[PDB]
Amino acid sequence: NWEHLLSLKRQGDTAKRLRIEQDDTRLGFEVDYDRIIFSAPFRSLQDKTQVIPLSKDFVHTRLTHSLEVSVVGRSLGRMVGKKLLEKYPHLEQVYGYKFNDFGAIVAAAALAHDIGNPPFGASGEKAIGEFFKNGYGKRYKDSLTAKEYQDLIKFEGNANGFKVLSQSKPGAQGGLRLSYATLGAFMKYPKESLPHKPSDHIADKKYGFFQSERALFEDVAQELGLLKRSTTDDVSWSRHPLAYLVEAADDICYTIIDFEDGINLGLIPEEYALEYMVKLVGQTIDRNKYNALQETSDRVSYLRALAIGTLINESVDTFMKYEEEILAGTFDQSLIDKSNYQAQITDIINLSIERIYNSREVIEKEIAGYEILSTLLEARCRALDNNDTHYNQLIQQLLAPEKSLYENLIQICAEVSTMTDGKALRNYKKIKGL
Amino acid sequence: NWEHLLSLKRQGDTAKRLRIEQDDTRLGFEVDYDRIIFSAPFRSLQDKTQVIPLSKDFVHTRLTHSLEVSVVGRSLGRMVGKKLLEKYPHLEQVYGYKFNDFGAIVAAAALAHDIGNPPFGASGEKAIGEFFKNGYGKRYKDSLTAKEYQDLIKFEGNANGFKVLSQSKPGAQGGLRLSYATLGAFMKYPKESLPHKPSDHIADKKYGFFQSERALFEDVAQELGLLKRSTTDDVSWSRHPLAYLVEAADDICYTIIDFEDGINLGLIPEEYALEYMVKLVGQTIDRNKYNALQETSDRVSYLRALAIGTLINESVDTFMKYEEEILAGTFDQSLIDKSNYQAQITDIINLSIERIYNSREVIEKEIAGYEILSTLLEARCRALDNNDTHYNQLIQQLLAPEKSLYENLIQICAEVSTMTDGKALRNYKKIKGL
Ligand SMILES: Nc1nc2c(ncn2[C@H]2C[C@H](O)[C@@H](COP(=O)(O)OP(=O)(O)OP(=O)(O)O)O2)c(=O)[nH]1
Ligand SMILES: Nc1nc2c(ncn2[C@H]2C[C@H](O)[C@@H](COP(=O)(O)OP(=O)(O)OP(=O)(O)O)O2)c(=O)[nH]1
Ligand SMILES: Nc1ncnc2c1ncn2[C@H]1C[C@H](O)[C@@H](COP(=O)(O)OP(=O)(O)OP(=O)(O)O)O1
Ligand SMILES: Nc1ncnc2c1ncn2[C@H]1C[C@H](O)[C@@H](COP(=O)(O)OP(=O)(O)OP(=O)(O)O)O1
Ligand SMILES: [Mg+2]
Ligand SMILES: [Mg+2]
Ligand SMILES: [Mg+2]
Ligand SMILES: [Mg+2]
Repeated sequence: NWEHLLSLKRQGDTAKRLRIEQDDTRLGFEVDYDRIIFSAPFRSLQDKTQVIPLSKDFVHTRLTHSLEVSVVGRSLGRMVGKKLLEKYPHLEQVYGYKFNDFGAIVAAAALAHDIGNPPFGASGEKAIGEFFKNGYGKRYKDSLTAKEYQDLIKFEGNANGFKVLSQSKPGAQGGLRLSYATLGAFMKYPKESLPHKPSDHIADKKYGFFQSERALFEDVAQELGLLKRSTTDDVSWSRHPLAYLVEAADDICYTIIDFEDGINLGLIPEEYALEYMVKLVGQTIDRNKYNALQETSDRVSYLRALAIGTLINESVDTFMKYEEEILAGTFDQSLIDKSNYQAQITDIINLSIERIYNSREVIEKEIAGYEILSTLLEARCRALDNNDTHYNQLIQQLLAPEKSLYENLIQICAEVSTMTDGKALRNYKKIKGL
Repeated sequence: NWEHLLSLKRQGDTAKRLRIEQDDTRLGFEVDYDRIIFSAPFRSLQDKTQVIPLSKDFVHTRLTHSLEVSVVGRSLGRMVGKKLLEKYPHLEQVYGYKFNDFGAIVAAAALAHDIGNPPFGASGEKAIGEFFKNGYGKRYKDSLTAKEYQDLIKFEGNANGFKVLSQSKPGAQGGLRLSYATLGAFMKYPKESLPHKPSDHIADKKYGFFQSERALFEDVAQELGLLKRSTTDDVSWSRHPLAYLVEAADDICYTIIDFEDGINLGLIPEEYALEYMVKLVGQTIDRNKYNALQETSDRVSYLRALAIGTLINESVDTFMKYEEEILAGTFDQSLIDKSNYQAQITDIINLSIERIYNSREVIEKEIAGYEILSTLLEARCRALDNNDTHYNQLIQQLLAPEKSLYENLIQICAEVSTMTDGKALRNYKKIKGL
């Protein structure tokens, strides 16, 4: 039920924090927002790849993408919360909740939803995985549990993001110490790395936490009241209802903005821009304003602003139509896939894949990223092995100012993923002496 | 009075927008926030100098600084608005205002408060001015009005920010079309470029708009009901009350974060970090937590988080103590200057000036920036003069995809200030063929 889903608990708490005992100027979710804003992991997003590597231009990075997702998520959360308190009046009438709380939760979750991504993006994650699969790290296969090896060979940015958010350090336990509602709404694949893709459900495409933090998530999963889907030997719970909204906001934003940026770069003609969006923007377009503009940028910006407004309302309608199934855990798709504009979205995505992801420029950067990440990971792993050599001591002093082998390897992968693109490239040249 | 200060009017409006007729999910100030978030001028802040040029590291840029100022400003606005509606109940009881509106106004104003700054920062502005003062642009002195020449030789980032926010383009008038309350709260020097520093008041140190937009500000200044301070031949109004809060937030944030970054870089020892902040953090510090931490970063982050919380409350107290004078226009200082911690702030600022601004690293970058900006401005100005040469046509096609001389020169200065540091450097090398 909804009372346990909006928990204000933080790690290490003993008492019970109640909504009616909060300070209304600064609620806990706003504190979460402010704690994410002021941290270094959030700042490192400014020079991390969204689509085009090493482009910190007029193209998007992870930071600006996260900000746009935050705005869209705040809007979605406010509408859905107003409709929910309309449906269940006891929430507001007894517990003391307002529709701004839902917006704060979704905004905070959407702000930190990519905070664990490594440099170079998808190619970076695949390179980290291939290093342990077919490279040097393969030699560790026999020393590790099967699920730990699966963690290392299918490295996921979501698990690393959870690790960053809930990291324990000497003298400061809990990390950022976010609320449990925010951690639940941030969590989109509540399962371990094995088994690999059991079903066709949407919460099974990947995994969301490592083996070193499973216990932590267990605590979270038992406070919110999430339904359990497996207890044999591998735990898996159902989604928090607001993770659907977070995912919808992320999908809308990147789907539209990638097209707009590709048009502005010179890779997609504007005829496609009008053709694939006339249906989306037809219900609110004022042709006069469209015909007055004299630049491609103004036209594409107008079209994007209209399309986002249409899609947000459609998503809210879908969520309120399937609320019961979502709360019961039986809803196996995304809110976007149940929309009237699926064909247009698929056409835009296919055009983006053909014209942007496979561009020469984009390709060369990913190959360079593969080389850089492999070099840095091999250096760290060889330093971890010997430990007695002078060279090993130098590498330790440069790249790292009692734990198990799995903990050491996962820490190595986490430290590689903190770097930006430029810092990784600079370290690569310094290692090579170039 | 306060009823006219919180105006929801936009440029080109004919009717009257009322607060009670708004959609509560998305008020106008949130629309302003979202319009700033999604624009290209805001995105260009990601690679612009805050203190250390060409450092897009773990140091701050203009974008992250603006986000932190937005958080602090939202908090300040919420507290001040709650106290105001406590003082004047008729606002809420009749007009229908809530204390979140003040926070939205201050957050939107603080988000765009540096949007007109050029690359390389203060050195960049001084280079643009010196170009017209002692360089090529001096030849235009005889063709321009005195106030226009003063505009060109004392180039200000605030005037350029107003120009960016309220720019008119073919087919889209008004630019971002922000609310008038937001434009007033963004405006901190409501005067022209002449006379130069008439008095010791705080609204006279600089100027806030160009001659090409004076008329525009007049409209704004007459809708809010701002008091007039000069009508002889040069217009000058008093400050919007919330500009004080915007300035306080900006001062707090940069004053603390510059010290923290200098400590993390290796230019200031940590002994000073404890010595100059023990008084600030003494009222809420838990020594146990401070002694548990084992890294400099954790300690300085803790101290910064405590200091910001102390300063915010002190600023709110000062504002509510001098509200009457501020509303009457007789308050001639800043809220920070009337605080109990002025000595500590001055010590930290002096240490920052001695240790960070005059570092070798910082110095070399500013000299390079002077060279780059002078080259680009001279190229644009020589292209504007001749117009018939083949080279001039090439420069026009590269650097610029019926107006007066002053309009052309101010547009040149505005187009130079859109570039980031990296883009300016790349264009400089391409001009030199290197
Ligand atoms: N360059 C490049 N970019 C890609 C490729 N595949 C995806 N992208 C970029 C384009 C999208 O804007 C961006 C979205 O990345 P996400 O990790 O957020 O993807 P997704 O929504 O599938 O999220 P997920 O990790 O599955 O939850 O990734 C690729 O093969 N090459
Ligand atoms: N590198 C360098 N940075 C400087 C210098 N002077 C100021 N800064 C940097 C440090 C501060 O964090 C930052 C603040 O710039 P602002 O333009 O916001 O200054 P201010 O608050 O005086 O604002 P204003 O334009 O007068 O309203 O400028 C300087 O001489 N060199
Ligand atoms: N409903 C929404 N909620 C949140 N963000 C939105 C919404 N609609 C659009 N956005 C995003 C993308 C837009 O570029 C930006 C500004 O929105 P907005 O100013 O309402 O768009 P617009 O130009 O279509 O305006 P209007 O509807 O007044 O004509 O915010
Ligand atoms: N009152 C405030 N309003 C807005 N932002 C604030 C405030 N105080 C601090 N900040 C900024 C700077 C902090 O690094 C960041 C997070 O604040 P916060 O979590 O309250 O600080 P803290 O670590 O001192 O916590 P606490 O008071 O719970 O011990 O937000
Ligand atoms: Mg994302
Ligand atoms: Mg709209
Ligand atoms: Mg600033
Ligand atoms: Mg605090």
